[PDB]
Amino acid sequence: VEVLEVKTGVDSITEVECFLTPEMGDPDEHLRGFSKSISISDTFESDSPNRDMLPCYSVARIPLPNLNGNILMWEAVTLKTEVIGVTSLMNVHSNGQATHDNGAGKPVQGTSFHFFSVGGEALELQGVLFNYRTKYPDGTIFPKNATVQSQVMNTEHKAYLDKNKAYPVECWVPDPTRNENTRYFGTLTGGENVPPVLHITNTATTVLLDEFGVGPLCKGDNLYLSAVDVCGMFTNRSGSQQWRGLSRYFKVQLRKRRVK
Amino acid sequence: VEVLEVKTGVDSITEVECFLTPEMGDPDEHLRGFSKSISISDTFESDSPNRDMLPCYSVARIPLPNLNEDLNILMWEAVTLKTEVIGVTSLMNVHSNGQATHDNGAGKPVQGTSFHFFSVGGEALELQGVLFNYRTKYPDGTIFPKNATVQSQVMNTEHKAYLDKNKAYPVECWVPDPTRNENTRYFGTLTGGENVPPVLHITNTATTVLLDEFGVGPLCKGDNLYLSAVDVCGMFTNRSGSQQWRGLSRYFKVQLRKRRVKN
Amino acid sequence: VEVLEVKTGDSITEVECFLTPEMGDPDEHLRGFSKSISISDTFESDSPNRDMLPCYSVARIPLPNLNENILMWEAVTLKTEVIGVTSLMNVHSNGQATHDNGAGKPVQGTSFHFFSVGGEALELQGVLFNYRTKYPDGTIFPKNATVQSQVMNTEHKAYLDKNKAYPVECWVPDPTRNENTRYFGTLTGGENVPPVLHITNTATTVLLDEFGVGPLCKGDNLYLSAVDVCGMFTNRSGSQQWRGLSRYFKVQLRKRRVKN
Amino acid sequence: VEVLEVKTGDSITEVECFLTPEMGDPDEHLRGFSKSISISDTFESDSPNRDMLPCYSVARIPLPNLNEDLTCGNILMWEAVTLKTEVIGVTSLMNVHSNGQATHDNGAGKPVQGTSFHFFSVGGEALELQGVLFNYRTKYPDGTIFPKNATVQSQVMNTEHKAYLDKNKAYPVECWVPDPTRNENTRYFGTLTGGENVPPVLHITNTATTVLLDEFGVGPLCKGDNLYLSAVDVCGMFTNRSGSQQWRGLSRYFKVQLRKRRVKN
Amino acid sequence: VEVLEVKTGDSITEVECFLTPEMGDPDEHLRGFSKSISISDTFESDSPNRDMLPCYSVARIPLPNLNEDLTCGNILMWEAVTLKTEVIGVTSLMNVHSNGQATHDNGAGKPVQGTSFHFFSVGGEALELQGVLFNYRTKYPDGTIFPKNATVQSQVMNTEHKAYLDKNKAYPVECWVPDPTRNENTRYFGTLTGGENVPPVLHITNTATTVLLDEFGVGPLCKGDNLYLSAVDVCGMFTNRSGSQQWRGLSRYFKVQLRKRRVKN
Ligand SMILES: CC(=O)N[C@H]1[C@H]([C@H](O)[C@H](O)CO)O[C@@](OC[C@H]2O[C@@H](O[C@H]3[C@H](O)[C@@H](O)[C@H](O)O[C@@H]3CO)[C@H](O)[C@@H](O)[C@H]2O)(C(=O)O)C[C@@H]1O
Repeated sequence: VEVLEVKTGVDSITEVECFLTPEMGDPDEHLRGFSKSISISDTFESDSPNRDMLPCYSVARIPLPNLNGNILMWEAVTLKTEVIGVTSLMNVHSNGQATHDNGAGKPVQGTSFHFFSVGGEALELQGVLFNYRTKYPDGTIFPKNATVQSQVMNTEHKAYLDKNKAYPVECWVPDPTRNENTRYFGTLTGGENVPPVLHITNTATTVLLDEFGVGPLCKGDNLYLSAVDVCGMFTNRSGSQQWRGLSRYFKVQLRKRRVK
Repeated sequence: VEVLEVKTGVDSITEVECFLTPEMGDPDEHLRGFSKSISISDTFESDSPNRDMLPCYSVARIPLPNLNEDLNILMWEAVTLKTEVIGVTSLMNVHSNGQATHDNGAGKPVQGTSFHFFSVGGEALELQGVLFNYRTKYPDGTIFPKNATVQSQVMNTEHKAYLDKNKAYPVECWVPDPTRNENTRYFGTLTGGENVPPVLHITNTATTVLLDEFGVGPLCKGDNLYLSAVDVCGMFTNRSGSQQWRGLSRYFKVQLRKRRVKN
Repeated sequence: VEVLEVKTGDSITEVECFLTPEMGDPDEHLRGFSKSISISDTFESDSPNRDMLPCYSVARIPLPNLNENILMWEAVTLKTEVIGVTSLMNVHSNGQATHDNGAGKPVQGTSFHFFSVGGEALELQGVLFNYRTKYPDGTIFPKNATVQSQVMNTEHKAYLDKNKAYPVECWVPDPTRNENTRYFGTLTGGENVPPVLHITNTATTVLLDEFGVGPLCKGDNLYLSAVDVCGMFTNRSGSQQWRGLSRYFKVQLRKRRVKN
Repeated sequence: VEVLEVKTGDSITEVECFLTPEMGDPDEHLRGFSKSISISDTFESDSPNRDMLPCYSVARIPLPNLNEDLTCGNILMWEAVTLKTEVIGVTSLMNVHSNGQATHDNGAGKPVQGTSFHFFSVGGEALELQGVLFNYRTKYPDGTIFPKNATVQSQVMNTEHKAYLDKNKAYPVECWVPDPTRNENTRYFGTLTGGENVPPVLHITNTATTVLLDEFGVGPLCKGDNLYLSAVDVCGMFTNRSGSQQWRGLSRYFKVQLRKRRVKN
Repeated sequence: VEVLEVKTGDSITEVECFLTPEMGDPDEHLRGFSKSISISDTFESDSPNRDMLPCYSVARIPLPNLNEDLTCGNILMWEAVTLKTEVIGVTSLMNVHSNGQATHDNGAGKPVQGTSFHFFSVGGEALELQGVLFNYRTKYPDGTIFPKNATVQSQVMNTEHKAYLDKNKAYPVECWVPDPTRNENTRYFGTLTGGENVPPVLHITNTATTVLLDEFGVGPLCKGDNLYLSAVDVCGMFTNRSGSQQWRGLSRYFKVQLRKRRVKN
């Protein structure tokens, strides 16, 4: 692609606004936004996580207004994003485990992963396994032909984030060797007791242009939005723990760009 | 609206200065600024929090000087905010029926989950409902997401409301709706965890500019300014181990100017 | 006051001093410490002893007399820092061992670090943790307290006009006043909070407002106020005392012409 | 070398690669982990096994060959100008469901946490190392390259301990640091976060660039058309059901942009 | 007294060196460590041994001699303009195998953690000190230089306690701080991080420069062509298997660029 001039005028811009729901595992009809209770296999060899226990990446493919070698493409220029429902984590009165005698429920805390991406094509994934002997369950899409090298880097594990409730968070990351046409941002905050720190504002914009002033270019007039918002773990009265996730809002401003 | 020029001169500017009190539940005549002690339900199905156990959003509707005889009109535009949590040093009272942190020690200070939030708008803050637990029974006297479903635990677009009443909208059920709020500027931080330390900064030297990327602030419909806040600072643990939310008031000073619009 | 031009040339002066902390000083050996904390069994019986209450520090500094349409001293810049930060490395003076054979628990827990520069007394607003607290003789505290005093009672207005008198826990700078003062403070709460104290002679704070005007010194007096509660010292017994440190101030002033 | 003008026009190249971590790999299933940590019975008997010691990672990357023809008083060198880098596989640390120790009764497994070292360098020659020992009486194992003729001074600064990071799986992290008195032709960056419970904080983005130019606008100059990349990404320790702890490391991605620079040699 | 123009051309020099820590060095094997910490039986009987007290480090570095010929109303002085600095040997704190106290049953040794003081200064004369005592009744030991004629006022501010950092291994860290009322000809920077579980956070890079010029564009001016470097790098405490705890320190690297400045008497 040779990138030429931006189109100007009233009809040269469009905006996408939507929310991606989290896919934490949803172990029953009452537990949307939660995983199944976490269990611990006795050995790496016996690690066989239940589908319902594995958070997955969220993805939405958004069709844009139809535009057309010498063509126009939608270019993603800005992003506003927000985690939706941060105050829900103040419910410390619902089937929780008291922190001490007579105390309030222990709040959602521990390992979090907050991730979002905007691209002109599916997010490209690289597989990395904590334990190459993990048996990923039917219904998930996971690194195939895993070897002990999969624990650090096995270049065979390439995928596209092209399906919902399918790609487990723990075995996939954005592939830094690809994703030229995507902007991605993520933070893993580890530890058993790390407190969530969640900021909300409608005053913050991320610019998606690269160092050449070029944003993601939407192939086939499709925009790809991806997210993960594992906020931590909910501890119930028994001490068992479940991942808890929240939805993510996206607002993307796009402009027409001529390319060859 | 088409937004046109700012009016200048002595008469073109006004200021709002006020404080919003916290609405933490106020369980008796001695406990203004505190919630009821927290109780925990023994199942998701049995969650039934009492009204005095639920912190609520604070809101004030501030009438501004009348601009038009009949509403090509003038509107008050909010341009700058100075804000501060009032009484941060009260959290140094570690001698008042607190739980000793160890044998012969001082009282445990207020700590744990906090929510610090403020907004300035030309209309009521627009809320989206999100529920930790869709089967929670919210109490009479509160305004809460209705017709809740399991989808209410992640995103149910039915739960739309206006922050239009004080001591009514529970903090835990509602957030600013990011799909709306074009005419409001909002800012909030949830710091979770039972041990997190409050970090509270005070200064009279800090200003927030409320102008958007087009140089336009909140425009006050009907000449009303809307101020909203939550300042849940954490939990107070008393000698028994019982925990209560503790809140503090928030100071607002907003500078406004007259702006011509075509509406 | 119409504020007119700055004088140039005899037109500048500097104030440099240390403000000592007022932590309660419970005996002849314990300057910089409070009495050990004791806890009431009810809110209604909260009756803290004077030597258990840290107070605001204040100094009124007479400047060179002006005007034998007048000149006023304008405060323009501040250098400040906490003096004696390294004294908190004394972990051998009859403290509580962190574990068997261990060093003494260092000073830690709730801190309040606060400083102000003004051309008049710092203006205060009272806020009470517990409106039924009985404040002791020889302190100046919110009077006619009601339950509304726990969140905001506008009757509680005062001037920081006396050293060792205004308890820290029942007063804050009044944000509705203090037009002629610049103040800065941080409360860090929690029994395990680590002190984080920075020292440098390279950092300057500008005291000019949005209009280029610093505090103007009424009657040619500069007002410096401070609190530096660093945390609590834990004795071998488990008893805890507030520990405070002195604050250095260097203020540069210039002569400014004003009308009345 | 006096640095002259940048060549313009085939005047720019890119290196993209990843460096695997070298944590000790104690068996055929534990690539990316160390052996479980054992504690010596006395300070003077410290004697860590090779598979218990994380080492520095290094790769030397050949660049397009310059100066094929005889030149007179001048050569071209590849100059490293920008870096994008990140840790690969940060989400793997969300596996709290295998062989772990419950945080509390009925809880999930304790995640990887505790001491971390995150380090990367880009240079026109091998990273220069200085040795500093926690304990000068530590017996370092066969197959490692460690500070030799150690004395009690080695615990603070013994200027004899000079080395080049010129071998993978060999230089123990705990023995060596970048030599701040050398490394003129390298840019290095590292953070040690100590403590038994410290939580990993790992950021990923493809939007962040580090500029490698010094205060004169000159990046690392690649001697012999070779680029040296070095890394350590000890993320923390994994705790087994038994309580035994193993270091866990992750791979590092590098993308380096280079331009041809004329120099008077 | 009057600072005039910078000399150009011969006109620039660099100082590069390390300052070793002075943590107390309680025996021939324990350079960089203090004596294990003991606690007094009463507040009034506090009496720390010399080898239990970290001290300030100082080096005076001779610069190229200036003003070899008679001058008239003016001299040249070396002016310190920039500083690169870093802690040397940060990775040594990853030794969790050397007879430390296990974090839990079968776990690795507790890393160095707890209270830290990281301090450095560059000046054209000795660092000026002010004494502040935690406890004015502490008995400071023979071989140290400590605030004398201590009173209860010494616990917050006794202006009698003025000193110069003019001797290595002598001025205990806990007794002394930079005097903010003096030090016009020094630039100093320090952070105290207090608490028994405080994790070390130590960054290393050769890409960060501190500018030493004041608001008038003048750096420290070196009296008698001597540059004073001072440091403290108490990284935390090491916990032995027994539970006993020792301060652990590390060396600090300094690189200072200086230029010749003309000054009028
Ligand atoms: C820093 C400090 O001084 N620490 C001491 C502490 C404080 O002085 C107070 O808590 C301040 O309010 O006092 C500690 O002992 C409290 C008891 O003191 C007993 O008196 C003793 C005294 O401790 C000794 O210094 C003296 O040799 O003998 C006195 C008479 O026996 C009181 O009788 C008893 O009621 C308590 O007040 C404390 O642990 O709180 C000791 C600290 O070292």
